[PDB]
Amino acid sequence: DPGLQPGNFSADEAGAQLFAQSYNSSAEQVLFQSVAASWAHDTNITAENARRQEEAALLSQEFAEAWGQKAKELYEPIWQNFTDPQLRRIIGAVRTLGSANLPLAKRQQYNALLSNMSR
Ligand SMILES: *[C@@H]1O[C@H](CO[C@@H]2O[C@@H](C)[C@@H](O)[C@@H](O)[C@@H]2O)[C@@H](O[C@@H]2O[C@H](CO)[C@@H](O[C@@H]3O[C@H](CO)[C@@H](O)[C@H](O)[C@@H]3O)[C@H](O)[C@H]2NC(C)=O)[C@H](O)[C@H]1NC(C)=O
Ligand SMILES: *[C@@H]1O[C@H](CO)[C@@H](O[C@@H]2O[C@H](CO)[C@@H](O[C@@H]3O[C@H](CO)[C@@H](O)[C@H](O)[C@@H]3O)[C@H](O)[C@H]2NC(C)=O)[C@H](O)[C@H]1NC(C)=O
Ligand SMILES: *[C@@H]1O[C@H](CO)[C@@H](O)[C@H](O)[C@H]1NC(C)=O
Repeated sequence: DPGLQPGNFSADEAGAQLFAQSYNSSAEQVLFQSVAASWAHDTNITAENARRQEEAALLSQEFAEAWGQKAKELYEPIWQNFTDPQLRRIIGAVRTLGSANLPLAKRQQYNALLSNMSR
């Protein structure tokens, strides 16, 4: 999907600015979809809505993971100097991939551990 997949970009301050500018164009839509599905679940508890809620949650997680991986591979060495506070905060927020840095087996074990503790 073009929306969930970032395009080619440049590893410079101007490239970072274009990265942040393009970040809205997909993040707005993805977050609106996910949070709207969650709101529909929380207002109409019917058994249909939970499937949409979980599908949108997975979609948002994958979008964030892909964008964060691209931002990492493009700006990790140059994550210090930007001469722009707002773009620095944006890049720091996107770069933090979190639990996606684990391999497949370890990521599955981690998600299973969280779910099992909750249960
Ligand atoms: C997450 O939880 C499941 C379910 O078991 C529950 O959690 C355990 C940690 C204990 O507190 C249980 O009392 C509780 O019911 C765990 O699966 C359990 O482990 C065994 C050995 O793995 C399961 O047999 C197989 O295990 C794997 C998947 O784990 C697959 O090959 C099979 O699908 C099959 O489930 C066993 O079925 C299951 N026990 C019960 C009573 O259902 C699971 O291991 C755990 N995951 C992690 C990462 O801790
Ligand atoms: C953050 O990203 C969003 C998405 O690109 C940017 O906001 C968007 O801004 C445009 C106008 O600049 C909005 O268009 C307007 O939308 C509605 C359509 O019903 C209506 O008010 C007008 O007819 C007009 O077309 C647009 O809605 C809006 N958001 C989205 C999600 O499309 C915003 O500029 C970005 N902020 C940054 C980069 O700082
Ligand atoms: C990004 O660059 C790679 C370089 O291999 C290319 O394959 C890919 O098509 C590019 N993506 C876009 C969306 O242009």
